[PDB]
Amino acid sequence: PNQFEGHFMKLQADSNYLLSKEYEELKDVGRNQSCDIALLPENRGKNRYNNILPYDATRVKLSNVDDDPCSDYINASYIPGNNFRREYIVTQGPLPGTKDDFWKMVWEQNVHNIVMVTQCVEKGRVKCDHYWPADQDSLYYGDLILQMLSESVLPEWTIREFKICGEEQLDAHRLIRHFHYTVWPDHGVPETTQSLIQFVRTVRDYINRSPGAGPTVVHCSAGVGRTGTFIALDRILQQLDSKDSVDIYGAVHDLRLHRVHMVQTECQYVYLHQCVRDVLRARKLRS
Ligand SMILES: Cn1cc(-c2onc(C(=O)O)c2CO)c2ccccc21
Repeated sequence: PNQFEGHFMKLQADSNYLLSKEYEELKDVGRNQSCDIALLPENRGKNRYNNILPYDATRVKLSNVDDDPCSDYINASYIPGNNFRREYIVTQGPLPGTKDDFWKMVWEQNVHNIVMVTQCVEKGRVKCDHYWPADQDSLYYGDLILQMLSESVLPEWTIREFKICGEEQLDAHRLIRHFHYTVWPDHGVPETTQSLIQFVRTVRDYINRSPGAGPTVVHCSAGVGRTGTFIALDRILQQLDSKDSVDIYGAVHDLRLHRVHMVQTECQYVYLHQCVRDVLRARKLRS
């Protein structure tokens, strides 16, 4: 905290010289791991980006469907957090042909919270399929029934609540909360730190009310840059509140070990430091 201020100032000195060096030191982390399963021909249509594939060692697996050996594949990865080896699932923005798989994963992994930090279309480019219902009428995604119960649209984010259940056991329904941050440009950062800090705190306070829940799903278009920055910020805000020492480098390092390119740009890495500095200054103001 008080140490982070001096540490950040050290990194920013000489036009971010040491910050850049530190970020460049991470470029190769985790990238010698294989992605052979994602490269199977029958999974080719299931990847939004050729260059963004999950590692075999950390990918999320769907239950196998008979007569299809590749029915277990989804472009998604487990990510550790501050308290669980599988605290998050990161994935790509679903395609029309994979959104049934996305909801199957949500159901099978006991997911109660989904975080989306991309718009479906940005600057005229499709980034994600509108994979949730457009109204309150329920519809099936594969063998799963989904129904949107509420939708609150604010200028910076939208929060929705879905009801999910299997067709065989309608009484075993589950509530899912969906947190959609809508003002985060691809490959960039939000216009203020305060905005994403408030969003992250909003999500975390909801996550903490679901202690028995499976991983929290976080996704953007690729499930890399904006997704990685959200998770890193979530982790370090928790560390700061728990009075522990913030470790931004370590959080991003750990992310990279589990999925390629997490926190995609140096500017996103800088933004993470600025968030911590801004929190400390708002708190040090009282002292
Ligand atoms: C093609 N491609 C797309 C991405 C990428 O990373 N994060 C995001 C996001 O959605 O925030 C995206 C989506 O553009 C990417 C990263 C490294 C190398 C290649 C890449």
